[PDB]
Amino acid sequence: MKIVYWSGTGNTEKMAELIAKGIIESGKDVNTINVSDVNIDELLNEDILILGCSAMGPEVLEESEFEPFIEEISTKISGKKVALFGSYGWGDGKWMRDFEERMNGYGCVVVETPLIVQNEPDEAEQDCIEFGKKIANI
Ligand SMILES: Cc1cc2nc3c(=O)[nH]c(=O)nc-3n(C[C@H](O)[C@H](O)[C@H](O)COP(=O)(O)O)c2cc1C
Repeated sequence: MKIVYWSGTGNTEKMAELIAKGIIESGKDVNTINVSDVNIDELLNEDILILGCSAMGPEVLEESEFEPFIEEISTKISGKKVALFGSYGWGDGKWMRDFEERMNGYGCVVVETPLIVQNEPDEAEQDCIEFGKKIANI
């Protein structure tokens, strides 16, 4: 499987590692890829797209790298299963509510409730591992 993410300080990156750990513990292989190193064509062969990005301002996906990536794959992901996650700071998840609506609007099937964690996981580490386990059971 593959996990694609963008992280500015490392909070979403840590979540990605924990989600990967959950998938691996379930017995499956998985690679974590930063959005800047992703190959669109290879990513589209995946049964499930696991995408993460922290909340940028004002309550939007990161603009220079992550959003253009979403825009690029938007026309080629209809019918695909997707799992979404990300870290946020002072808001209450608006950027994620919008991200979920958007992916659904492109025809994707959001397989699980998006996982959002405030700042660094730390206290929520097991929740990240558990999210990976749920995805591995799909
Ligand atoms: C320029 C900027 C804008 C931000 N805008 C928001 C926002 O609108 N809502 C929010 O909850 N957090 C916002 N944050 C906080 C980040 O989402 C938060 O620090 C998160 O933990 C970053 O995770 P990362 O290291 O993966 O990027 C913003 C952070 C930055 C640097």
